Parts: sequence; structure tokens; C-alpha cells
Amino acid sequence: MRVLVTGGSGYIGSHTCVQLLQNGHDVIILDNLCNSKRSVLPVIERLGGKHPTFVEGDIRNEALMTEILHDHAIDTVIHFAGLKAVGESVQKPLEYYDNNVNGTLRLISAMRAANVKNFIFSSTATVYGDNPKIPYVESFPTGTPQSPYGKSKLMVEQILTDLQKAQPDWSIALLRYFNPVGAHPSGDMGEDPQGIPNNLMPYIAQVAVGRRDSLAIFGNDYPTEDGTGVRDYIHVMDLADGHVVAMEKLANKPGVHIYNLGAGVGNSVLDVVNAFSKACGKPVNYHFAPRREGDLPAYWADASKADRELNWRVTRTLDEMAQDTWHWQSRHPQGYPD
Ligand SMILES: NC(=O)c1ccc[n+]([C@@H]2O[C@H](COP(=O)([O-])OP(=O)(O)OC[C@H]3O[C@@H](n4cnc5c(N)ncnc54)[C@H](O)[C@@H]3O)[C@@H](O)[C@H]2O)c1
Ligand SMILES: O=c1ccn([C@@H]2O[C@H](COP(=O)(O)OP(=O)(O)O[C@H]3O[C@H](CO)[C@@H](O)[C@H](O)[C@H]3O)[C@@H](O)[C@H]2O)c(=O)[nH]1
Ligand code: NA
Ligand code: NA
Repeated sequence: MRVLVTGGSGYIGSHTCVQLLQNGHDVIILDNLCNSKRSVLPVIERLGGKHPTFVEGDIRNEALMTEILHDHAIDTVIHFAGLKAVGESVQKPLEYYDNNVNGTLRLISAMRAANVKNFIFSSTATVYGDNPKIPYVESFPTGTPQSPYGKSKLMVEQILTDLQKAQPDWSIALLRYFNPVGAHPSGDMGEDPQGIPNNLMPYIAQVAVGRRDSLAIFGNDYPTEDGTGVRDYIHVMDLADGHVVAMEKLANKPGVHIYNLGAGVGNSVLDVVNAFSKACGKPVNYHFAPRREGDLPAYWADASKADRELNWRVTRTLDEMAQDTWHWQSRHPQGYPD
């Protein structure tokens, strides 16, 4: 199929692009590289075993999107592009609503112009809000996210649902990610955050690689087995695979298909630390710090729907997630080249 992968050079989009190419689809990446580098493209190429087309641009550019879609005879669009730093979203709301909400709206607006009607959105588990019912199920109503980032995602899910209804031939999937970690098994691709990592794993990897002193565990007084926060960690390769199936199965299937993407199991901070310590052959240094604003104690997915309906499920373990992350980090300590 002809797919447009926005944010395609980004972290999750780069691995999805490799897997799309392995399944022989025609890929066209669209990225403004505000959080990624060209240096990945070649890697995507190699690992993908085929050449994806890249266009540097912005999702907010209605006319460009509309051109790209027409020009490349796009069949479906995978939209990973946007801003996702929770914390900064609290300092700079405006920029989050503009790139996520408005960026999305520009993109879909163009889709509408080019007669494009198959779509896959990068959603979150945060949409569930502060839901005491765990694990989370798609049939639960949505709550009120603590952050502007959380909010932009949800708002986009509403806009997309409202569009789908007015234009019922559309095929829209709302892929709610949980906690994506890990890297390409080759160790040649991986998450490459610039500056201080806001996420557990990268942070961990950074301490491990020796760039950081200690991992700060935000809280130890939670209502969990070990007192640390619990999340459903999902290998990025699993994620990718899923995106490939969603796209292949959902195309031209009218409706709003909501699916949770996770391992459907919970792991605590210490758990992750332990997996990582084991993978890197040494004790990961950490200490306990206070609770992180906004943080929820524990949650994980109920990913039965994806299983039944798409026949999709996670095949990688927590161990590999740590191993592959260590491999990457250790093989490319400076990340992707300038
Ligand atoms: N990684 C996570 O922890 C998390 C959890 C759930 C949701 N997601 C979502 O999935 C998507 C991908 O996340 P990720 O980890 O790969 O993020 P990422 O930063 O690695 O991917 C974003 C990419 O999009 C590009 N970009 C940003 N805004 C742009 C714009 N307006 N126009 C064009 N390109 C733009 C960035 O350069 C980057 O390549 C995002 O929407 C994110 O909200 C990921
Ligand atoms: O240095 C750190 C970082 C994280 N944590 C804890 O680790 C868990 C994971 O936190 P983190 O990796 O930052 O993930 P999230 O808070 O779980 O949010 C990520 O995943 C969310 C969906 O679950 C999305 O809303 C966001 O896009 C995404 O960045 C949490 O309980 C944190 O308190 C620490 O103790 N120390
Ligand atoms: Na502020
Ligand atoms: Na960062």
C-alpha cells in the first residue's frame, strides 16, 4: 500500500517504517526533524531492505500535505508526528495544542482534500485519565488528562471521531500506546532523546552507560507491590508490528477502531531497573526521590481487543526490551550522527 508516515524519522515511526518496508509497502516519511535527524534514514533503509521516500516538512502545512498526498497516491496515513514532552507541555501549552491539535487538523483537512480516508493515530493511555479501574479497557469512557499534552491527544481523538461520523467512509484507528521501550534488535536503531531523558528506560540506559550518576525513583510510597510506580512496558518492535497489521487489516474498513497497545502486564520501577541491571551486567545505580507531579500509581493495558480483532499481541519480553535498549545505547552512545 502507499503509506504516509508522518514523524516517520522519529522514535516509534522509524521502527514502524522498517517493518512496513519489510512487508513491501511503499513508504513516504514526512518529518520536520525537530526531534529527529536525517542520519536515521539510511538505517531505516538498510534495516527495511527497501528505500523509503523522505520529505522534510511540517504537518501544519496544509498545502504541502495535500500535495504530498496527491503526488504520492497515498492510500493510508500513519500519524506519529507531534510533541510529547509532558513536562514541557505544562510550561509551553500553546505549542502543544498547535503541533498536536492543529497539526492533526491540518493533516486530516488535507486528507479530505486529496480524497484520503484511511488513518492511524498515535494516541495514549493517558486519555483514560485517573481511572481507578485497571487494566484499562477501550469501552471505558475517557477521563481528563493532567497535562496539555494529554489533553491535545484526547481532543484529537474527539475531532477524529467527529470527522469519521460526518464522513463515514473513513477508516480511523485510535492506537492508544502504553509505555514503549526498547530498540531494533540490530542495536543500530533506538530511541535517541536529546538532553535529559524524561522516560524511565532512556534514563536508565543513560545511567548505565555512565553519563548519569543515579536514577531517581519518583516515589516509594505508592499502593503497589514494591511501592514504586507500575506501567505496561511494550517493546517498540511489537508496537511497530501492530501498526503494520492495523494498517493492513483496517484499510477501507469504515469506522473508528480503538485499540490499546500494550503487553497487558504491569511492571514496577524496580522491576525495570532489575531487568536493565541484569542485561548490562552490573548494578544500576538509583535512589528514591519524591513523587513526580501528575504520576498515577499503576495501570496497564487490557489488550484483548487487538488480539481478537487484529490477531495481534506482544511477542517480546521485558528482558529483551532492556537488552535491546542496552545494545543500542552501548553500540551508539552518541546516538545518531550529526
Ligand atoms: N514514546 C512514548 O512514550 C509515547 C507514548 C504514547 C504516545 N506516543 C506518541 O507517538 C508519536 C511518536 O512518538 P515518539 O517516541 O516516536 O516521538 P518522537 O519525538 O521520537 O517522534 C516525533 C517525530 O515527529 C517529528 N515532528 C514533531 N512535530 C512535527 C510536526 N509538527 N511536523 C512534522 N514533524 C514533526 C519529530 O522530529 C520526530 O521525528 C507521538 O505522537 C507521541 O505522542 C509515544
Ligand atoms: O527518571 C524517571 C522516570 C520515570 N520514573 C517512573 O517510571 C514510570 C514510567 O514513567 P515514564 O517513562 O516517564 O512514563 P509515563 O509517565 O508513564 O508516560 C509516557 O507514556 C505515557 C502513556 O503511558 C504517555 O502519556 C507519554 O507520551 C509517555 O512519555 C512512572 O511511574 C515514573 O514515575 C521514575 O521513577 N524515574
Ligand atoms: Na510555568
Ligand atoms: Na528529552
